[PDB]
Amino acid sequence: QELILSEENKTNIAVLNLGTNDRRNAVLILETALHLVEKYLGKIINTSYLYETNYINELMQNLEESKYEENKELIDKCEEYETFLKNGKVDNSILKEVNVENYLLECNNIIVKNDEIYFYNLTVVVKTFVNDPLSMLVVIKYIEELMKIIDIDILFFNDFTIFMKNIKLEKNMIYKILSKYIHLEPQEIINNMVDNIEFLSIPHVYTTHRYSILLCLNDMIPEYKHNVLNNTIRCLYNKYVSRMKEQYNINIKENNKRIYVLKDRISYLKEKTNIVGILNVNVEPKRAVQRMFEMINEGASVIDIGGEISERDLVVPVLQLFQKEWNDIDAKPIISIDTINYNVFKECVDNDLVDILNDISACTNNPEIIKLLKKKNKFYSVVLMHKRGNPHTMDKLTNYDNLVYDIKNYLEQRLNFLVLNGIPRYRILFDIGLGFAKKHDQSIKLLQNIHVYDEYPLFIGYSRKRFIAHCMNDDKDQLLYQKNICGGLAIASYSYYKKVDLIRVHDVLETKSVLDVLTKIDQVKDPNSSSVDKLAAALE
Amino acid sequence: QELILSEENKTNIAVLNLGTNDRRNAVLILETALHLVEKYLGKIINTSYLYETVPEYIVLDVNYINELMQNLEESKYEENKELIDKCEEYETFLKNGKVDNSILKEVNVENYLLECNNIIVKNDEIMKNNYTSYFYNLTVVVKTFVNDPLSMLVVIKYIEELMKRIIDIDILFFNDFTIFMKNIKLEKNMIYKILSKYIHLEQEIINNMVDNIEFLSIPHVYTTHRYSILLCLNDMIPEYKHNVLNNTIRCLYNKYVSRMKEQYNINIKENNKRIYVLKDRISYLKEKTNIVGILNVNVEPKRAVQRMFEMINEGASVIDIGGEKISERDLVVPVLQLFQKEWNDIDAKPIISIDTINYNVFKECVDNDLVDILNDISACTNNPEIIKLLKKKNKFYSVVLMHKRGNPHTMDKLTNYDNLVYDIKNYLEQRLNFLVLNGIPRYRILFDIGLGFAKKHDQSIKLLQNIHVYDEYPLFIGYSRKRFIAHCMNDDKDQLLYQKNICGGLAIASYSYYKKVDLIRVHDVLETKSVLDVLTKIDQVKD
Ligand SMILES: Nc1ncnc2c1ncn2[C@@H]1O[C@H](COP(=O)(O)OP(=O)(O)OP(=O)(O)O)[C@@H](O)[C@H]1O
Ligand SMILES: Nc1nc2c(c(=O)[nH]1)N=C(CNc1ccc(S(=O)(=O)Nc3nccs3)cc1)CN2
Ligand SMILES: Nc1nc2c(c(=O)[nH]1)N=C(CNc1ccc(S(=O)(=O)Nc3nccs3)cc1)CN2
Ligand SMILES: Nc1nc2c(c(=O)[nH]1)N=C(CO)CN2
Ligand SMILES: [Ca+2]
Ligand SMILES: [Ca+2]
Ligand SMILES: [Mg+2]
Ligand SMILES: [Mg+2]
Ligand SMILES: [Mg+2]
Repeated sequence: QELILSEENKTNIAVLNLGTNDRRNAVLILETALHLVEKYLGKIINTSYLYETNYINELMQNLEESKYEENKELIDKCEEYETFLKNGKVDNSILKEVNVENYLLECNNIIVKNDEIYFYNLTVVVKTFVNDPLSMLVVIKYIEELMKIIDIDILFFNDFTIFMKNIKLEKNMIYKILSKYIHLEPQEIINNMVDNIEFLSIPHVYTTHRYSILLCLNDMIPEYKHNVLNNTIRCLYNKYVSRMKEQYNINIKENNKRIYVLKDRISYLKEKTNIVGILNVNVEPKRAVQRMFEMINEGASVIDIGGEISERDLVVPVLQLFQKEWNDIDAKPIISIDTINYNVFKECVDNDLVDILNDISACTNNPEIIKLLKKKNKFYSVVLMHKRGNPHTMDKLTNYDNLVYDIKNYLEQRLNFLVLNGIPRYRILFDIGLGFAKKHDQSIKLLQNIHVYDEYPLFIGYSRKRFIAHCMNDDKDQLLYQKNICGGLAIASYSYYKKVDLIRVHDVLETKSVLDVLTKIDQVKDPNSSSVDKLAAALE
Repeated sequence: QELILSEENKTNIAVLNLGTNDRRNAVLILETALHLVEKYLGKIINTSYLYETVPEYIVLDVNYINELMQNLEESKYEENKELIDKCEEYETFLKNGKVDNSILKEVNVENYLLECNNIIVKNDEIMKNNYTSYFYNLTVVVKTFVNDPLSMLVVIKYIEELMKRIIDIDILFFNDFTIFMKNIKLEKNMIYKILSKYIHLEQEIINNMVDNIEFLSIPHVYTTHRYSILLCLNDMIPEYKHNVLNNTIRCLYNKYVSRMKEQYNINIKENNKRIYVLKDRISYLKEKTNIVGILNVNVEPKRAVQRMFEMINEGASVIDIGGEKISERDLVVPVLQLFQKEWNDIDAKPIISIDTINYNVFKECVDNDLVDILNDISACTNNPEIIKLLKKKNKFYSVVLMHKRGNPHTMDKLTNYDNLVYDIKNYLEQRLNFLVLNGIPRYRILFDIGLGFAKKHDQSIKLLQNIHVYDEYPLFIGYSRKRFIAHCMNDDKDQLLYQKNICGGLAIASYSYYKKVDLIRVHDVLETKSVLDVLTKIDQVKD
């Protein structure tokens, strides 16, 4: 009706899905999608992990402004989103609702019609100023077209149960949904659009049949229960998992891999133990850029730069000299800054000197540091670490109700907040903070129970810490320097077998040597040749 | 007249069970039993592992030893230390082949079963009518010159009396015989006559034995009923089938393990532990990765003994000494002789292993009490006479058996294997079989795959990937500083390949820890120790 161009200010919960098939640019593709789902729709307030199941560089400088103000203001809750998960009282739908049974038979048909005839998933939740799914779909297919590669779909829209059959509308009607939401200053797009929306389906039809979706939704909205679906998202997912194992004898989680992004590239969760080189500037900036290189060639994937004589005077020129002498000359080290200072990180990010924030307070010193993790086109990854106190009070701040789980819950909550504020889940790393307000037997216990982080990207730092020495039994300070490095290599081995994603180390060459040998031992050609060869010997 | 004393010189196969409760003295007690077996009864041609075993009373639910050794009477039968490579009588025993009739009356199966089953319930009642301490069990096969089971039991009881519970020795089988003799009364001068047939006798030991031999069962009443018995026999004679038994030993042992899981949710394995012996004491198989510190001696003895002490303090449990212009003997013996003196100027003592294939060198070390273990890289194929030096009258010595092909010059060429992992394992098994046939206790034998010895780098890698193949065996490996380590790395030259090899070795130390390798042989004792300490701490979940 005319109710579509209703000017009354409204807010809706817009759960989406963002697809691609290109492996090499899935990050550069889907983050570009998000920036425009953030520009032209509302606010991203949830993301799932990324899963496996040059034109764009120029476009971003010339974009059509939105008729809505962009808000980098941090929030700590969302009332509308909280209403959505519970499915309480919200406004009546703009477009006509088919009932529970009417939707079910219409769902079965569109499946069977297409049944007769790697995928890179990432779901979102958008706090949206859009009025209705079809108004959103018009903006979506317009976004799709400006990206020239991508399939953005609507998965829910509040608790709405809408199926709309035949849809075609005029070349000015489409423009009169684009005028409502976007400044328009070119027309080739509308031509492809007109019949590229044939239908509307809320919820999406594939939702409970495709695995790539029930896996993304399990991350974001596990307890959510639509009137359409037979159970909660968790329970439909956990049935699909045991169903594939029982019926077809397939571990489905084996081919559908969780991804985390450090900088530019895909990274498969639990599939590598990256070395992170410690560069501690505490002074001659020549010697330090020399050391960065020494560490790259020794095998470090990441360099963790930290100066905590001003902090920015210790870190920024050292990073500046690095960036000059690098271009002096796909092997480029990822750079993380060990700072809690907003001004230092801002300067580093605005001069493109860093890729990761390593925040040892888990962004609780200055929550506003979260803002800086996203420019107009770039996102940045973050290490969130657990601690209590400072270096002077730490050692005494040691009582926990439940050590392992309090720290885990702490970090999960911290993530939840970053996520609510549109930091993409797959860019958040967990760090238990070994030796930071932990006794030695407590640091060990955290390692004992490291499996607790099997679903998450894990960054840890054991190197040279006092707890290593506590493990050892019985020139005085020189022997203990040797034992500390060697004791560290034990923890690298442990980390390797526990599939820890990143380890933060001083002794890069030694750790690389250890990881190389362990990797070789695991590099088995024929996975069932041990039993084959066993059987051959028994038949003499 | 007794045809039990008949002068007809016979060769019988006997299977014995040995038991003690003394944890600390288990090795000394059981090996003393082994000597007296070897001395008074025949030739030891098989042994099981040593086991720490849970007591099975209910089925269906100090210094004098050494002084005794100085004061033994001569056997009337000779000791022959010559190497054997086969034994016919034993092959006949295992097959159940044609053997002379029993001098003692045999019962049939149904009678045996009735009588054996009877004895069990009686004993079962007396025990429920009634005790914590573990048993230390071992089985042995003796090619015996004793005429019959009853005469054998008489001699066994003499052995048990000489030793002065401390020791129990049972006969499990004697040839293919089935025997159940109730109410045995042997006259005290019959006992004397039997003992005097086999031993040059030189007081109320004989009087004590009169009421000690109450009955005779062959097979032993508890053969099928005690886990600890079947556990030991599974090691020696897994496919043996006595007429009175439902199946082979392996099947019987296996059924028992499975029945314990189904009918009881017991893992019968967890509390019945396999033991190996490096020198003196019990080690539990797979419970500790021991460090073996390398000393290459190849005008140096003082600096070498210094290094010995550096290694002990750095945490080595074992020192492996090797000297392979100047002779091997001259390199190693002074160093060992000096170590022994310095140590005597002061159970914190390291075990001493000598890396040698030379009879002459080993003979001198053993004579002068300088070593505990033979590390033989040829797996005693170079001079099998060296096996004779592993047994004294009272001492047994442990031995590392290593796989190699050729010599250091032809070695890197002899590299073709049909089934690498299993060829090597079978080779080591056969070498163990020969030593075991020749009287070396199974629990003193250590397996070593010989990394880098006639293996291309990938082959040394494949061997480590497949180390699980030795989960049943005492395992010794030496990876330290070998070329195959560097073959793993993705990229001064003098002190950088050096660093990487040391650092790569520590990765294998880690892998070895998780694979529960029993002994690792390393150059870098302190570095290796720090790894193992840390990995041990992470594992200590204890409260
Ligand atoms: N094959 C056999 N081996 C040893 N003893 C036997 C055998 N058959 C019968 N016996 C009798 O059983 C008696 C058991 O005495 P002994 O103290 O040696 O063992 P036990 O502890 O009583 O029981 P077990 O024979 O179950 O170990 C022996 O003195 C002997 O007379
Ligand atoms: N993400 C991340 N970033 C880090 C980390 C870390 O673990 N994770 N650790 C340090 C180093 N901090 C540290 C150093 C020594 C000890 S300690 O074990 O030696 N104990 C001390 N207690 C008091 C003062 S130092 C503890 C922590 C610096 N930055
Ligand atoms: N039980 C036992 N005893 C041993 C062992 C062993 O593995 N097990 N190894 C050596 C040392 N021999 C050896 C050394 C090096 C290589 S190598 O292939 O790696 N070559 C080189 N090593 C260093 C420089 S070049 C091979 C064998 C001596 N004694
Ligand atoms: N495990 C084990 N248990 C026993 C043994 C023995 O040798 N081993 N001997 C017994 C009576 O001689 C009673 N119980
Ligand atoms: Ca927005
Ligand atoms: Ca003999
Ligand atoms: Mg679509
Ligand atoms: Mg017994
Ligand atoms: Mg007995």
